[PDB]
Amino acid sequence: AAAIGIDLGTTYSCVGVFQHGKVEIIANDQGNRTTPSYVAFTDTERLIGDAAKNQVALNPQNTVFDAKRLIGRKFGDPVVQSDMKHWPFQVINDGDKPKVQVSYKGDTKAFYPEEISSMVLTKMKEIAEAYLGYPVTNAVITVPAYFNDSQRQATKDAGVIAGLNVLRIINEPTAAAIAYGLDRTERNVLIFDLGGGTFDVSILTIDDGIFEVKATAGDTHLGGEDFDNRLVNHFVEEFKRKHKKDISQNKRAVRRLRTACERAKRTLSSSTQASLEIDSLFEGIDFYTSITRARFEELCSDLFRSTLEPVEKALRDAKLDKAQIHDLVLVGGSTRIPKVQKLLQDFFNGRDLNKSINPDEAVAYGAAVQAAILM
Ligand SMILES: Nc1ncnc2c1ncn2[C@@H]1O[C@H](COP(=O)(O)OP(=O)(O)O)[C@@H](O)[C@H]1O
Ligand SMILES: [Ca+2]
Ligand SMILES: [Ca+2]
Repeated sequence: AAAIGIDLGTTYSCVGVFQHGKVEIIANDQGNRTTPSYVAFTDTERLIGDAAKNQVALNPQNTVFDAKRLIGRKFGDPVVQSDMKHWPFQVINDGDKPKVQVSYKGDTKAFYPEEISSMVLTKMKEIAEAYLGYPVTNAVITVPAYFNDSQRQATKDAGVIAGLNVLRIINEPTAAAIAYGLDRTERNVLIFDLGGGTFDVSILTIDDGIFEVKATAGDTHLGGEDFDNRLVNHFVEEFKRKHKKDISQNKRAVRRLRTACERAKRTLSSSTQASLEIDSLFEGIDFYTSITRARFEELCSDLFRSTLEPVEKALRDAKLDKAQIHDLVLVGGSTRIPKVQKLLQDFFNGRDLNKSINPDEAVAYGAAVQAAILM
């Protein structure tokens, strides 16, 4: 029986299996090679992944996400108290431990972060089992390099609740390096990891297969969703101009526009323009418009440039110059943005980016390789 590698990401998760010298990144029931880190509770069902995220506009109070921001933290942790303002779902205190409180089948229920994450891991486990055709019992799960003992244990506990023997908890940047075979080489590797909600820069030194985390930098609240937000605000103003109506206080309309903006953003990574066509956005008014890559880049120019500041800090903390970095590794779904690739490459004076592996799959890819080694 094959062991699996799971990237348990802030906003998306990804599962891979290493068989016959190569990694299969496993598509879910909807054909998606990543799955939202989302759990929704309704009057009749518990939804996980695509089904959960797809009804977020309908059911905001009972659609749980960002469990990774809570996992292994105390309720009184300043990060928890600060983050609670970003969430439409209720977080309560159960003996200095945070629980997400929701309505499920007409009853008030509360879940520990590792319980929510266990449901995401169960989905990823089931996705792998559908592909392999037998039950999976062994997994490597990845965490950020800066995760403490509490956050690592809570992540492992999520795995155990999901019915997995957790072979090892390994660092996300290390998994990304393993995906590119950089573990087999001192080599200095910079991991540039821009996801949906978080930006992580890591400098690893690899010496005879041994990894040392020399520096970690970034922004725990900078991600692709910030770029979506810049598009949302742009189109809210456009709708005001054309229809003399403010949609900003209609939560459903804003969430539906946000979904359309995220889809348009993805198109702008491969095309120089994208069409944004929403039926009945507000008071039965259809919103059919477009966005150029250039305008998108203008709207996010400051946010894109800000990604180089943690790169500068990481190099300074690692006591390394640009030329002393041997390999640049692009990971996280947001690194598909051409302007982000340009900024990093230009900063490193034309150096190649390791980007041949789907950036939102590289961490799961490496986890799958390491899972097979440990088996
Ligand atoms: N082609 C693309 N162009 C731009 N952004 C993309 C593209 N594909 C995915 N993304 C973005 O990647 C982010 C998710 O990154 P991922 O690493 O999968 O998740 P996580 O947030 O869990 O780290 C989202 O903001 C999504 O919009
Ligand atoms: Ca943000
Ligand atoms: Ca990611």
